[PDB]
Amino acid sequence: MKVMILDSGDPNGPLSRAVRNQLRLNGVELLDKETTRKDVPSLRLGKVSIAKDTASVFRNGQTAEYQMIMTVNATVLIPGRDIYPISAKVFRSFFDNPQMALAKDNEQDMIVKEMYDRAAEQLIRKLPSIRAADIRS
Repeated sequence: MKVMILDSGDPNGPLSRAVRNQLRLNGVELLDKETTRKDVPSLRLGKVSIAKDTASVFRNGQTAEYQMIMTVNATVLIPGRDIYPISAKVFRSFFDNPQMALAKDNEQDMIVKEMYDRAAEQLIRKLPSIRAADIRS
């Protein structure tokens, strides 16, 4: 069985929740707290940034779609090896006015949520096993 430590500043934060969930889905066990930390790798969640901008506009110059970009920086600490930085970047667009959208879309609430899932998915995918040492970038 795989294990690791999650260092979350806010365990209630959407990113943490997202990563935790992701980890469980990929069968990585979280350890409660710190002991044998010289044994298990830990994932530490760093900077997250979310940007929003007009992705497209109508003939009238007004905004049609928005583009959101979510950036997540983390580090993996494998005992005995160096801090291993990783990151995820998620792009997402949506129509400001749903009536202008051909397809049904979720709330902007869920849209941001979904980005957290995708970012966490990404971060999980980049996690080395016990068996490696990788170089940046």
